[PDB]
Amino acid sequence: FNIHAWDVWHDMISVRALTVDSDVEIYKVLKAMSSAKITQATTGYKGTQLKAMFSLDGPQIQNVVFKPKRYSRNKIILGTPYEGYDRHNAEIAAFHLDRLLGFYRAPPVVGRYINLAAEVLPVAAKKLATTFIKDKDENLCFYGKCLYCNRKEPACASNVTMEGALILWLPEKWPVLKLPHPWRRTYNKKMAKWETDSHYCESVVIKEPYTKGPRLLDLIDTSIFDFLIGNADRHHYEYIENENGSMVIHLDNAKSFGNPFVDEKSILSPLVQCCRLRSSTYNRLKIATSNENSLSVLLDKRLSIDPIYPILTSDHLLALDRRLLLVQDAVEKCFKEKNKENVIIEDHL
Amino acid sequence: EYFNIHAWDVWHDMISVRALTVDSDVEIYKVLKAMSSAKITQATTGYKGTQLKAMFSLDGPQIQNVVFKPKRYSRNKIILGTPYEGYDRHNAEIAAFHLDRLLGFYRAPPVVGRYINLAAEVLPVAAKKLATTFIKDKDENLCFYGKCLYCNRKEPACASNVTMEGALILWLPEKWPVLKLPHPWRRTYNKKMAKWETDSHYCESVVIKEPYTKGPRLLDLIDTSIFDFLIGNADRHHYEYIENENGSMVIHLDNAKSFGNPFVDEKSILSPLVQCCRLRSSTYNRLKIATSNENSLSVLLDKRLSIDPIYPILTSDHLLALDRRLLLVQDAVEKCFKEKNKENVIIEDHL
Ligand SMILES: OC[C@H]1O[C@@H](O[C@@H]2CO[C@@H](OCc3ccccc3)[C@H](O)[C@H]2O)[C@H](O)[C@@H](O)[C@H]1O
Ligand SMILES: Nc1ncnc2c1ncn2[C@@H]1O[C@H](CO)[C@@H](O)[C@H]1O
Ligand SMILES: Nc1ncnc2c1ncn2[C@@H]1O[C@H](CO)[C@@H](O)[C@H]1O
Ligand SMILES: *[C@@H]1O[C@H](CO)[C@@H](O)[C@H](O)[C@H]1NC(C)=O
Ligand SMILES: *[C@@H]1O[C@H](CO)[C@@H](O)[C@H](O)[C@H]1NC(C)=O
Ligand SMILES: *[C@@H]1O[C@H](CO)[C@@H](O)[C@H](O)[C@H]1NC(C)=O
Ligand SMILES: *[C@@H]1O[C@H](CO)[C@@H](O)[C@H](O)[C@H]1NC(C)=O
Repeated sequence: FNIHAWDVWHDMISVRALTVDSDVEIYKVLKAMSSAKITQATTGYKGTQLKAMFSLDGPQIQNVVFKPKRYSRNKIILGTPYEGYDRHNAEIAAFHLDRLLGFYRAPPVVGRYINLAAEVLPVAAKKLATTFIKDKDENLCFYGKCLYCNRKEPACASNVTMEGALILWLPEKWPVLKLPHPWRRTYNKKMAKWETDSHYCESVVIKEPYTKGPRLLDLIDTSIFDFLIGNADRHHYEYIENENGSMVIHLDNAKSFGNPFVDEKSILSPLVQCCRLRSSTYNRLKIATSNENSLSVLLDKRLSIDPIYPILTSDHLLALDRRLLLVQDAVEKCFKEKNKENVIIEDHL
Repeated sequence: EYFNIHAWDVWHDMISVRALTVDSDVEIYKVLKAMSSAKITQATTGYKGTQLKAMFSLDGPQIQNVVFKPKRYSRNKIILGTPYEGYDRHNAEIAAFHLDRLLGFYRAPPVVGRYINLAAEVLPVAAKKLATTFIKDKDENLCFYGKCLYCNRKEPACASNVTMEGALILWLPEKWPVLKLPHPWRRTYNKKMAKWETDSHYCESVVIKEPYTKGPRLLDLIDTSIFDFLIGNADRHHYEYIENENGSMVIHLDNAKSFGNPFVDEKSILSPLVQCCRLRSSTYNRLKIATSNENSLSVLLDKRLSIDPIYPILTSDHLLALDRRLLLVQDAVEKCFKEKNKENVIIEDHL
């Protein structure tokens, strides 16, 4: 009667779902991530943020991405909509919100207290180990090898116990392709075209893969998801693809939950400028606003099972409820300027 | 420790009004493995019913009751005399549960085989009403004959030394009560012939009276009649169902009077199908996939049976019987296609 969790993970993925509704199958995978022994550790691909790559033990080896804690739970991030380090607790909260809203497009994420001295250093590749230092309080830290990584901006533990989030790596059978987001930001003081031209969506639905198929409706789904969590940093979106279709996946959601008082409505630009919305998601949104329990109350009950809970402060939770109403206003405004029959699109996905 | 779900909680949350079990092998294997290894905290037997059984309370955060049906025949015993004679076959409950999922009904509670050490697991926790029925046979095997209607000292269930083989059947939670109604196609259990045995137009009479005029009940009974025909269960004189606000469903409960004879096919069990010539659409779709797959129904069922602790479950004869009985079902429905058009035989109720 033995099934290993990494096998559950491999057989769980279809082209239009990364995770499933079954709490038994998902908790089984999460429990493995939370307790598997680390056999190898290195820096990873490249990226622009500080991360580590862990190889978890098993019949087959399963890689995860380690994003360490870099802020207090109640840090307020100010500046550009994409300011700050990657919030490790945002990756956890975004994963459970992904399932709570019925997207199921985010890989599993679990929090974990890592003993850097016992678990990481004995198996760390030289590329990663040479970046371990101590701070003025003799805590074990590492600053990593990346683009913005340097000796003066390390991630630091408590003594040797470092808190972070593990993100499950997709199997090789599901390669991840990446394309620039039509509504990407400029990342300088200029303005992107979608910030000056309110008819910008007309320009996008001309070129593939936005003229037909599910791509454009995916980006509108993800823009609603990104707006709720405050993720304004999806400049390149990523998707999986086989013979049966494609799907934009919610990967790297860590630049979220930076400020619980600001609502960057510019993230909703795909929705507000295109005024299209997949029907199945619209139905799930009306269930979230009609449920007796608010969206934040339901999300925290799922968050309460993670080892490093609390995941979000009350402010960020209440932000979700307020932003959900701001989404409903955006969609209802589309219903006025066009018509509900021309905004709600049923593609059976 | 984090992320823990107990199997009895998986079982409680798994049931909906139109499914007792789910397609997820992970959820099902988790529940089965718990039954196969959970420690028995209580064991008893009730004066009621007609068959020898025991009631086990399995350990856990909450206590979970199962029904224990002991082994009573060799694996290749042949039962003839009447379609419903014999003791309850423990291995039939196991095969019928996996056939229930293989065909996509999901109306049978989980069943697992298990070797019980009566001396170590049962006697220390046995209620006096059960312990007082323990005896020994001519070879000094540990046996018990129980308290029931047909139970007596001369017909006990006997182990090998003290290890008794049997089947555990999960008890449904209290939130899902089981109701019982007489099956319109009951047998007479005497030499008198039932009304459906003399009148081929009998289906007219049932769809007049409730609850067969409206709803899924009649189509459920047609589903289970196909299920019962494949396993050879001619003893469903009273069917049982669950019910809430969102509908009802006849469940495949107590399937032990099956797999008795691999050489006869009691087509009288198919009478609901052949006399009504109606068939739920989703059931027809799953049957045509079973007849078209390269692996026969018997090959697929044995692959699922091979995970049970007490495997082998069925002899080769009974497995080959399923494939032949499936063809007789396909013949029965195709015969309905001639006398009524296919557009009037297949009914789509989205179940
Ligand atoms: O030290 C980390 C640093 O991170 C900054 O976020 C970076 C900014 O650049 C984004 O990538 C922009 C881009 C790259 C390639 C092609 C197109 C666009 C990164 O995703 C993002 O993580 C952050 O703003 C700074 O505050 C600073 O904290
Ligand atoms: N869990 C993941 N699974 C597969 N590929 C990933 C994952 N996370 C990031 N990537 C990809 O690998 C690189 C790491 O930043 C990027 O190209 C990114 O798209
Ligand atoms: N798993 C079960 N769950 C609930 N009730 C059952 C179960 N098995 C048998 N019964 C009930 O107990 C009696 C068994 O002979 C019948 O009344 C039947 O409905
Ligand atoms: C934990 O931290 C301090 C240094 O911050 C160290 O002196 C102490 O010994 C550590 N505890 C153990 C058990 O090593
Ligand atoms: C989807 O594709 C998979 C393989 O990528 C295939 O096995 C399966 O049959 C397809 N699903 C459907 C519903 O056709
Ligand atoms: C079964 O039989 C032998 C003697 O017949 C005995 O020694 C053995 O211990 C018995 N098994 C158990 C489990 O007691
Ligand atoms: C019946 O279905 C509704 C909606 O699908 C659900 O809310 C309700 O809980 C179901 N009934 C019961 C008794 O759970």
